[PDB]
Amino acid sequence: GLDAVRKRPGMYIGDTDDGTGLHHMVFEVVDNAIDEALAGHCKEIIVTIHADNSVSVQDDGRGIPTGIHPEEGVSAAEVIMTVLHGVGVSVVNALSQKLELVIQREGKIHRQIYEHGVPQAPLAVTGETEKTGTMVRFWPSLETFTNVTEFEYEILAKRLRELSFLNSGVSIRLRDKRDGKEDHFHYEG
Ligand SMILES: CSc1nc(Cl)cc(Cl)n1
Repeated sequence: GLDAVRKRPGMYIGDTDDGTGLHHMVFEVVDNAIDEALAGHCKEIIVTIHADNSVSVQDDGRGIPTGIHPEEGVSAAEVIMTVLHGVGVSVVNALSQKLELVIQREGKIHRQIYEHGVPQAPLAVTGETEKTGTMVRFWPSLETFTNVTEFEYEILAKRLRELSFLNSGVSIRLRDKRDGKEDHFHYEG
């Protein structure tokens, strides 16, 4: 359960004081965006540090499934976001004061807001779209993360570059809206 993640965050995300756990939050979501099933023949991932110190990861993959999970009684996307079972977005969700989820799948835009891993409403259709993919934007909880509270572009940049070489064909963009720095990592060897 998510309550166990909030009680002992160190266990699930790593060190919550030296900044390493804070940045693992980002990498955990990125890994899911990389591991996502392709929608077309390529994948693009866009990592954005927003000017309110939130991070969003978006991909152009298939989209997290939105249909009602027959056994759980809520959208499959909600199950993924709220259940423990390379640890999962549910952990990131658990340790985020807010998380926004936008899914584009089956011609429809779906949106859901969480607070400390608790959904504020059911996953809802907000409009129409010709695109597909997932967008997770999260604001880390400062009840969890102490001392180092701010994301560091360079740490993100260095890691995504390393990943780039391991994931040929995948376009990885990094954008910092605080000062306008950006990078593009795209290996095709
Ligand atoms: C784009 S962020 C992301 N996160 C998850 Cl949990 C799955 C997928 Cl398909 N993408």
